[PDB]
Amino acid sequence: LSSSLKTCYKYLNQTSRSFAAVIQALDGEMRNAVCIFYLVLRALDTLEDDMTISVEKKVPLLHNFHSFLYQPDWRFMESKEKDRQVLEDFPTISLEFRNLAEKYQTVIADICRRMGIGMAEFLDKHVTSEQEWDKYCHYVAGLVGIGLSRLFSASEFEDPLVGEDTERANSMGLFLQKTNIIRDYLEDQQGGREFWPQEVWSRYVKKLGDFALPENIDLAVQCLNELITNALHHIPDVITYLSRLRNQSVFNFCAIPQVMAIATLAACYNNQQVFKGAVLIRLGQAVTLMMDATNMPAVKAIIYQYMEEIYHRIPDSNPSSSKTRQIISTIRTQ
Amino acid sequence: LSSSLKTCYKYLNQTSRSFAAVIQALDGEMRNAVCIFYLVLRALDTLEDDMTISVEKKVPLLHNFHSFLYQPDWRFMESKEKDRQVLEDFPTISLEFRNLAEKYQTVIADICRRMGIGMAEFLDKHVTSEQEWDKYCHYVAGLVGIGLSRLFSASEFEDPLVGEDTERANSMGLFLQKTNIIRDYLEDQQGGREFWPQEVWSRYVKKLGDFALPENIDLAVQCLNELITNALHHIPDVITYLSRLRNQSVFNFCAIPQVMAIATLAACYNNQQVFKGAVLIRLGQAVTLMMDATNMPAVKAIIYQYMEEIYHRIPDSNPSSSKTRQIISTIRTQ
Amino acid sequence: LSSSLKTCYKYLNQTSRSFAAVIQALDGEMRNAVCIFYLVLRALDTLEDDMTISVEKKVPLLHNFHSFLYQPDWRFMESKEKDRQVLEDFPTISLEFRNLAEKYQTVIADICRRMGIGMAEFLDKHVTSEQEWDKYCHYVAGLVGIGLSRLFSASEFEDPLVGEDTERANSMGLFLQKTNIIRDYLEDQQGGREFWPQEVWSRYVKKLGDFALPENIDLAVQCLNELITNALHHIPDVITYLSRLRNQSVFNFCAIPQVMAIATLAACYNNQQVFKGAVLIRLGQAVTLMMDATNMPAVKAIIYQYMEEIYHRIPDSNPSSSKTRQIISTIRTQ
Amino acid sequence: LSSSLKTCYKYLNQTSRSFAAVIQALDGEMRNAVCIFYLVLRALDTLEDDMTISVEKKVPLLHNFHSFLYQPDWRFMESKEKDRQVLEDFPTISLEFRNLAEKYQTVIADICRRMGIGMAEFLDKHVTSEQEWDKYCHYVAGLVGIGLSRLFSASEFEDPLVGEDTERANSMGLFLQKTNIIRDYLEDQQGGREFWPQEVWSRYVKKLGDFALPENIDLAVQCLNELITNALHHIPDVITYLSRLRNQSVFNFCAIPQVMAIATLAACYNNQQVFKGAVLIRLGQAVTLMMDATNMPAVKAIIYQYMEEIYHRIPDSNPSSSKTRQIISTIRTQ
Amino acid sequence: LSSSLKTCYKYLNQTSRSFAAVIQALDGEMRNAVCIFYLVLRALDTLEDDMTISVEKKVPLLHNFHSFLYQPDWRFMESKEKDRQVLEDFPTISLEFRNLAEKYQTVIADICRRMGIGMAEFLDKHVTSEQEWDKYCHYVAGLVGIGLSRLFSASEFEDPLVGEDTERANSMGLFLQKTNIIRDYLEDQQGGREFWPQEVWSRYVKKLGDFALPENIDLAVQCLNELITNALHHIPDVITYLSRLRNQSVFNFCAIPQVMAIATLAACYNNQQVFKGAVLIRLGQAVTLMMDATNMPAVKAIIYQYMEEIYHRIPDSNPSSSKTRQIISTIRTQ
Amino acid sequence: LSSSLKTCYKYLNQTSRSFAAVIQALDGEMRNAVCIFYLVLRALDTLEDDMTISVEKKVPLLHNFHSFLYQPDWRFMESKEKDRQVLEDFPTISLEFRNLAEKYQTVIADICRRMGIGMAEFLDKHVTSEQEWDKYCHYVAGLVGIGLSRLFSASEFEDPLVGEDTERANSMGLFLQKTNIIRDYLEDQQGGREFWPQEVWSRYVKKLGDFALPENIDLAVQCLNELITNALHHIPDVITYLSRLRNQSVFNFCAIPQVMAIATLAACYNNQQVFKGAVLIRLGQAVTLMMDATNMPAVKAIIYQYMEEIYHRIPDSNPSSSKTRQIISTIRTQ
Ligand SMILES: N#CSCCOc1ccc(Oc2ccccc2)cc1
Ligand SMILES: N#CSCCOc1ccc(Oc2ccccc2)cc1
Repeated sequence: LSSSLKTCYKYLNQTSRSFAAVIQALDGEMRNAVCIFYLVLRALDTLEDDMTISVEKKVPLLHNFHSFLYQPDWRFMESKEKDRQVLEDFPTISLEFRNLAEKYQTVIADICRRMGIGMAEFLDKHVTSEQEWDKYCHYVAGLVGIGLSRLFSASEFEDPLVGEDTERANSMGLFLQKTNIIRDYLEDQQGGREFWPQEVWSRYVKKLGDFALPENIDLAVQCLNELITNALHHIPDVITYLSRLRNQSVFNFCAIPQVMAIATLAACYNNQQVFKGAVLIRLGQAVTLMMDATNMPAVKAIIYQYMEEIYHRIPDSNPSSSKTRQIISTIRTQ
Repeated sequence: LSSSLKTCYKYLNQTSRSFAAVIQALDGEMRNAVCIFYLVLRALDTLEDDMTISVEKKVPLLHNFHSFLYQPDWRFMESKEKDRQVLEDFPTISLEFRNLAEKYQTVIADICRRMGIGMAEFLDKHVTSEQEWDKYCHYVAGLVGIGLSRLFSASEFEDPLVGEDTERANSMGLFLQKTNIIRDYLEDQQGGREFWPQEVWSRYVKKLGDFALPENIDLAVQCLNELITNALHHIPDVITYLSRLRNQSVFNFCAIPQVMAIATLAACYNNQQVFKGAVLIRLGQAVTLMMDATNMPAVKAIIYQYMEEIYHRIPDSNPSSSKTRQIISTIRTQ
Repeated sequence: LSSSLKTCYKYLNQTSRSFAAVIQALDGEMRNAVCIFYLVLRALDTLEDDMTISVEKKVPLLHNFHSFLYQPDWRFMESKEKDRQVLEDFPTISLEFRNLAEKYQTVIADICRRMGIGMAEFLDKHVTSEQEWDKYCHYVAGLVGIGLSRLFSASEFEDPLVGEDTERANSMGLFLQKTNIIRDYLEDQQGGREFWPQEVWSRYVKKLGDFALPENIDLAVQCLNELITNALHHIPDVITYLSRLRNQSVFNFCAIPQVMAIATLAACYNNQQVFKGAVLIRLGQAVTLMMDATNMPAVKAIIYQYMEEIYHRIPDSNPSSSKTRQIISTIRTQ
Repeated sequence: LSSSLKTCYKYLNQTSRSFAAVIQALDGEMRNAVCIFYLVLRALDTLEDDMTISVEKKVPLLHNFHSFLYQPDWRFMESKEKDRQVLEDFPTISLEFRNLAEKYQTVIADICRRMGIGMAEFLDKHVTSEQEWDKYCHYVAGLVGIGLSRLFSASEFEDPLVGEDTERANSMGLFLQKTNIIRDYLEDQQGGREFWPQEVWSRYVKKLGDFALPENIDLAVQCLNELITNALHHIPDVITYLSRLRNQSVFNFCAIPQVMAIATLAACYNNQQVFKGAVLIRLGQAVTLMMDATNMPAVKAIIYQYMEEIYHRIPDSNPSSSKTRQIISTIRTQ
Repeated sequence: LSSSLKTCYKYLNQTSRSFAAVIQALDGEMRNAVCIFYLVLRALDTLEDDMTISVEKKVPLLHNFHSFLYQPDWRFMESKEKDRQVLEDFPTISLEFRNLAEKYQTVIADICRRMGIGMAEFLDKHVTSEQEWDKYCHYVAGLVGIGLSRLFSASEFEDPLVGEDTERANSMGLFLQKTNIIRDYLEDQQGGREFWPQEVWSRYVKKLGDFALPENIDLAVQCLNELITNALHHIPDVITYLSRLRNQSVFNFCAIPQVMAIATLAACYNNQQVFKGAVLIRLGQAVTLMMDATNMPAVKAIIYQYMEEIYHRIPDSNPSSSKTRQIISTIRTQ
Repeated sequence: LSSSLKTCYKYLNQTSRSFAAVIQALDGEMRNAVCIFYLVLRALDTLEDDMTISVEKKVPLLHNFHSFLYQPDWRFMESKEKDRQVLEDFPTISLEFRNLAEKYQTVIADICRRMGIGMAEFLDKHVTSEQEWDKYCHYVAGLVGIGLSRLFSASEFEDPLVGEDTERANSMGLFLQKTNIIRDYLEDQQGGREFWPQEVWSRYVKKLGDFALPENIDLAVQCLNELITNALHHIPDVITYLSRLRNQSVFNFCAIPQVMAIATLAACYNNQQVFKGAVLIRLGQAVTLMMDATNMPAVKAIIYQYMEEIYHRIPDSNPSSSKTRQIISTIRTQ
C-alpha cells in the first residue's frame, strides 16, 4: 500500500536482477527486511564503485553510511554510476528502513557499519595474499551472508542456530563473491578494477592485465583454475549452512544463488572464454534437469554433478591438478 | 475395479491429454470426483462447440444437461464433434457420477446447471463490455474453479475456506481463460469466432478481423497489451488462492496451469507473432530453470519473474504502458 | 578422513556415472552403506560378465564372493572388463565394507551370496520362459532392490515395512532390468550375450540375432512391444513402493531411476531404432517439465504421462495391442 | 546381533547404575558410540583408581591406554577394583570400538589420550589452586563433555556448533564434577583422597580432614558454601549448552544429569549433614512437581527454582554470601 | 546486564513465586516484558491492599497508577505492607518499564488503567451478585489474563487470536482468582477481607464470617462446593485457551498455574479442612504421575482426572450435587 | 452437547478406570471414535465373560455382535455382569456409533466381527499351546490394537503406515493381554476361568489351580517366570510401534498402557505374592521420576530400566532363566 514501499520494490527490481524474485517470495517480515537490506547494500556498494569520488571524500561516506540510515534527508546527488538512483532517493529507502521492526534495523545498521570500515580499508590497495582475498570478500559478501542469517533467525522463521553460526554464513558469501570476482575478470579489467589476488597471479604474469593478452592465455587459464580450486573449498560449509534451513522460502533464496555459482565455476573451469568475453552457463547431466534446487538432497546431487563436470576435465599438467581433485574428492566423500 | 470407471479414465486421457496425468495423481476421493467432473464438463462443452446442432435443439440441451446426470439412459448420438464419444456413451459416465458421494454430486450438478444456463445466453451473442468478458469467462472457466475448489474442500483435503472463497476460485479460472483467449486470437479468427471484448478492440478497428491484416499490426499489439493488462489483475487472487493449498496433489494440479498461463502471457506481451500464428513461450531466466511449481515460494518466484519479464518490455509509447506498470507494481509489493 | 573411503567414492563415480550424485545425496549412514553396496555389487557383476573366465573357474568365485568381503587381501587380477579396477583394488573396498555397521554388513553379504548363486546357475543356460526371465532378473536386480530396502529400514530412515515387503522391492529392480535389457538388445547382441526370453522371440524368429537383420525389423518391434508390455506390469508395484518412502533423499534415490526407466520404455515403444542404434530419451509434455520426481504426486503424474505416450501409439495391427492397453488401463485406475 | 556388542551392554549396565537407560535411548549411531565411549572411560577410570598399582607402573598405562584400543589382544588382569571386568575383557570392548565409524573413533581415542595424561598428572599431587581444581575437573569431566559433544555433532543429530563450542562443553563436565566432589566430601575422606581445592579449605583449617570433626563444622559449612558458589558459576554455560540441543534423546541424556546436579547443590548448601554422611534429594517444589526436564523452558524453570531455594538460605552471616547472591542474580537476569 | 533490571528480577523472585521461575523461562522479549508487568501489578495490588491508607487518598493512587509509570520519580513511601519495596523503589521498575518496547508498554499501562478503575470501584463494597464476583475477578485477574495475552501476541511468539479473544483470556484469570479466593477463605477472614459472593453464602449463613465458626462447618462446606462448581465452568475456556498456544515457554507459563488451580479445587472440594487450615493438594496418580503439564494432551488427561476425582466424591444430598455433575459432564464430553 | 454422547462418556468413565482420561485427550475425531470403540468392545466382552449364559445362545450373540451396531432397538437386559449398563443401554451407544464417519464404523464393526468369531471359538476349548495363546490374545486384544491403529490412520492424525502395520499393532495388544493374564492368576482362578497356556504349567503341575497351593509355590513362580519371558519377547515390536507415532495425544494413549504393563511384569517377576493377592506397581529408579512417558527416548529409558530390574533378579535357579537373559540383552541393543 505504501507509496515508498512500492518504490523500494521498484528499485529492488532495477538494481537487482536475479534476486528480486526470490526475495519477494520470502515469508512474512523477511520479505521487506531483506528488500530494504539489499537496497542499502546496493547504495553503499555504489558509493564504493564510484571512481569519480575522491578517496578522501569516499572514506567518510563509507564509515558513516550506517548513520545516514537515521538521517531522513540524507542522500547523494553526485553519483555517476548506474544504480545511483538508490542514493539520490535514499530518504525514501531510509524511511522504510525505519519502519522495519528494530530487531532487523540493528542487524542491518551493524552490517553496513562493519562493511563501511572494510570497504574504506581497501579503497587504496589491491588484494595481495589469498588471506586478504578472504578479508576483502568477507567485507563485501561474507557480512551479507552473516547479515541475512541474523535476519532469518530474528524473524523466527529459521532456528536461532542459523544466525549464530557466522563462520559458515561467512562462507556463503565468500563463495558467491570469489566466483563473481573470477567470472568478471575481463569485465573488471576493461573497467579498471583488480580483484584477483596478487600473491597468486603474480606467479604467472607481470601484470594482472596481461591475462587479457591471447599470448598468455595458457598461463591465464592456470591462474583461473587455481582460483577456482580455491573457491571450491567453501562448498562443504555451503552444504552445511543449507542443510540447517527449515523454511522453504528461505531455502530457495539461499540454495539457488549458490547452485548458479557452482554451475558458473563449472562453466569457467579451464575455460579460455573467461578471458575473451562472457562464459555462458549451460546444462550438465539429466538429473540436474530431473530434480530442482528446492530440497536439500537435490541441491547436493546437483552440486556433486557439477563437481564431476570439473573433475572429468582436469588437465594432468595443470599446476593445480592435484589440489583440484583433493578438494573435489573431499566434497564428494564426506 | 469397474469397467465403466476404466472407460471413464480412457475418455479422460482422450479428451484431456493436458490435465489427465495430474488428475490421476490426485489423492483419494478427489481423484474420481475430478475425473467425472472433467468428463461431464467435456460433454457439455462438446454440445456447445457443435455447430451442426440447431439453436432450437441446443438451448434445451445446455439448460437440461445437469439433469441428464440422473437419467441412467440419456445419450446424444447426433454430435459431429470429435470428443463426442462421451456423449454417445454418457450412460457410463453418468453411472460413475451417481456413484460418487452425494457431496460431490452436488457440486458437479450445480456447476453444470449454471454453466449450461450461461453457455445458453452467449449462443447468439459476442462479448461487448469488459464486464461481459468476465461474465463469459465465469460461465466457462470461473465456475470450473469454483467447482473444483468446492470439491477440494468437500473431500476435506483442503480447508473449507478454499470452497468458500468463490471470488478467488473464480479468478483462478478467469486468468487461464482470458489468457488462452488472448493467445488464440488468430486460430479463432480462422475459425469464424470472436472472444476479444468488442468495447476494446473496437477502439482500434472496425472489425476484430482487422488485427489479422499486416497493415494494422500496431493497433493489434496495442489491444493485445491492453487485454493482457486486464488479465494481469487476477494475479493477486491466484497467488492468494494457491497460497492456501495444503495438499501436494492439489497444489500440483492447481499451480502448473497458472504458471503456464503467466509464462504464455509474458511471451505474448508486445509480441507481433500473436497475430501471425501461435506464439512461442520462451524459456525463463536461470532462477526459473532451477525451480518448478511444486512448492509455494518457488511458484511466487516464477510468477514474479514473468511479471518482470513483462515490465522490461513495456514501451512508453503504448497506450496502456502506465496501467501495466501500475498493476505489476502492486503485485510486487503485496 | 579415510583415504580408502575417498578412493571408494572415486570408483563409485567411475562405475555408477549416474546414480553417483543421488547416492552421495543420501542421508547419514545410508550414503557409505549404499556406496559400498554398489561397488561390491559392481565387482560381482564384472566377474559374471567377464567372458575370459571359464565357467569352471567363475562359479567358485561367484559362489564365494560374499565371503571374500572378509578376506582383506583378496583381489582379482585377471579380469579384462572396463570396471576391473574395483576387482584389482578390491581390498580397499572390502576394507570400508568391513567398516560399515555390522547390521548393514549382514544385509549386503546376504544379497551378494544369494546373487552369486543365481548368477552361477545361469552361466550354463539362457533365459527361456518369462518365469525364467523374472528369475534371472530377481538374481541381478530384484535382490538389489531387496537389499537397498533392508538397508533403508535398518538405518531407520524408512519404515520397517519398506524392507519387509520384498515383492514390491523385487519389482523396483525387475522393472529396471527388463528395461535396460529391452533397450540394450543390440549392444548385448554384438556382445554374444542373449537376455530376451527364448519363449518370446522364438515365436517371431529362430535366432534372437535375427532382429538385428534389417528386414524382419517389423518382426522385432512386435516382440519389442510384447516385452515392454511385460515390463509395464511392474508399475503398480513401483508406485506402491515409492508411496511408502518418507525420507526425501531416499525418495530421490528411488523415484529418479524408475522414472528414467519408464521414460525409456516410452521412447522405445514401437520404435524400430531399438534394433538399429541408441534410442535417446525424448521430452515430456509441458506439464512434465513443470515438475520433478521429488514428491509422490508429481512422480505419479510424470509416469501417467509416459503411459499415454505409449497408450495412443499402440497399433491395432500389433499382436499385443490388447494387453498393452489392459495394463495401461489398470495403471490409470489404482 | 554380535555377542561382543551384547557383552558391552551387559557391562554398560554393570558399571552404570543410572545412565545406561538413557544412553540406550540415544538415537541411531550415537547409541553404540556412547556405550563404548563410557566403557573405555570406565576402564581408564578403573586403572586410575586401583591403588594396588605402582605409580611407576600406572603412569604408562594411563599415557598408553588410548593406544590399547587398536591392540586386539590387550587387557589387564591385575586389577582388584569392582569393575575390572572391563579391564580383563577389554578385547571385547576394543573390538566394538573399532566397529564404530572412524569419525567416532578419532574422538574417543583422542579424548582418552588427553584424559589419561591429566589423570597421570594428578597422581602424585593434590588440588591446590582453584584454577587447578578447574584443571583437574577438565581432565576427568570436562573432556568427557567435550567428547560427547563431538560425537553428537559428528552424528549430525546435533548442530556443528554443539561440538565446536568446547568451552560450554567443558562447563557441562565441570559442573557435574564439582557438584559430585563437593557432595562426596566424607566418602572421599575415609577413602584417603582430597579433591577440594587446598587454597580454599586451607583458609578455614589445617587439614582437609578437619571438616569431619564436630568442633569445626562452622568453618566446614563456610568452605562448602564457598565452593558451591564457585560451581554455581557454571550454570550460565549449562543453560547455553542445553539451549543448543534439538534432538530429544540427546536432550534427555544431557539435561537430566545437570538438573540432578543443581538439586544436589541446593540440598547441600549451608547444610551440615554433608560432613555427617551423604545427602538426599527430597522432591522439587510444585512447579518442578508438574514439569520434568524434557523441554528447554522446563529445565530453565526447574533450574531457577533451585537457585531461589538457595538464595533463601544464604545467611548474611556467611563470607561468600555476597558473591553468592551476585552469581544467582546474574543467572536469572540474563 | 543493568543493575536496575537485576533488581527487578530480585523483586520478581521476591513477590511472585509460582511465576518467578516460569516467567524467567519465557522466550526473548516477553521475559523482561512479563517480568515488569508482574511488578507493577504487584505494586498496584499492594496499594489497593494497604488498609493504612484512608480512601479519598487511595482512589487517586489507583486511578493515577498507570501515570506514575511515566513519572520517573514517583514512588510511595508510606506503605506498611511487606511488598512496599516495589513502591518505595518503584522508580527502578518504572525505569525498566520505560526501557521496554512501546507496544508492550501500551498493554501494561492500559491494563493498569482499567485495573485501577475497577479496584477503586470495589473499595466501597462487597461482592454481592455472582455477576459482581465475575467482574471483581475481571478487574484483578481477568484483565491480567488479557494483559499477558496481548503481550504474547505483540511479541509474535503466539498467534494474534490469543490476544484478540478477551473472553478466553478472561476465563484464564477468572479460574485462578476464584480458585485462590475459595482456598484463601479463612486467611482472608482473619485479614478482615471478604470476596465470596454474598447472594451465595447469604443463603447459608447471616455473615460470611460464620464459616469460621466450628458450628457452621457443614454449611460452610456446601457453600465451598457451590463456589467450586461455579469455577468449574471456566475450564472449557481454559482448555480452549491452552489448545491455541504454540510456544513452549508460553505453554509452560500458562498450563502450570491452571493445572495447579484444578489440583487445588480437586483438593478443596467437599473438604472441610478449607475452613480450619490449608489443604495439601494430594499429588497425582497412576496416569497423571506418568505425565506433566508440558503438552496439551497431557494437561487434558490431567484435567479430566481431577474432574473425576471431584465427581466420584459428590454427595447426593449436596445442594449443588446436580450442577457439579452437569458441568463435569460437559467437560468430559465436549 | 449431545445427551446420548454425554451418556457414552459417562459409561466410558465407569467401565474404563484409567484409559478414560487419555482417551478424552485424543485429538479431533479420534476422541469420540475411540471412546465409542471402547464402549462396544466393553459390551461384546461383557457377553463372553458372562457365565450365566448358555453356550448356544452366547455363540450367535458373539458371532453377531457387530450386526447389532446397526439395529437401533437392540439391547441385552439379561447379563448379570458388572458393566451390564453397556448392554442394557446399548441403543445409546449404537446411536452414537452410527454418528461416526463411515470410515470409522467400517473398522470398528469389522474388528467386532472378527473378534466375536474368535471369542466364540474359545469357550469350547482352552488355551493349550502358546501359538494358540497368541491366537486367543489376538482375538481379545491384538485385534483391538489393529482396530485402534486403523482408526489412527483413518483419522489422518497418524501416517497410513501406522494402521498398515498390523503385526506390531498386534504385539501391542498381545503384550498387554499376556500381562493382565499373568497378573490376574488368582482372580481368574477364583472365577473358574483358565487363561494360562497348558504346555507351560502342565509341565509343572496337574491342577492348573495347584499354583494356588502353598505346597508348590516354586513351581508356580517358575511357570510365572517362564510366561513373563514369553511376554518380554513382544517389547521390540512395542518399541518399534511407538517409534512410528507422530501425534502427541495418540502417543500418550499408546505409550502409557505399555509402560504400565512392563511395570507390572517386572513387579510380578519371580514374585510369589501373585498367587495370594493383588500385586501392584512399586517405584522406578532415579532417572525415571524425571521421565513422564510422553516422548519416545523417555519411554525407552523407562522400559530399559524395568528390563534391568528383572535382569537383576533372575535366579540361576529358575529354569527359564538364560532365556530371560537372552531376550533382555536383545532389548538392550535395539
Ligand atoms: N549488494 C550486494 S552483495 C551481493 C552478493 O554478495 C552476497 C550475496 C549473498 C550472500 O549470502 C547469501 C546466502 C545464501 C544464499 C544467497 C546469498 C552473501 C553475500
Ligand atoms: N550395479 C548394479 S545393478 C543396478 C540395477 O539393479 C537395480 C537397480 C536399482 C534397484 O532398486 C532401486 C530402487 C529404486 C530406484 C533405483 C534403484 C534394484 C536393482
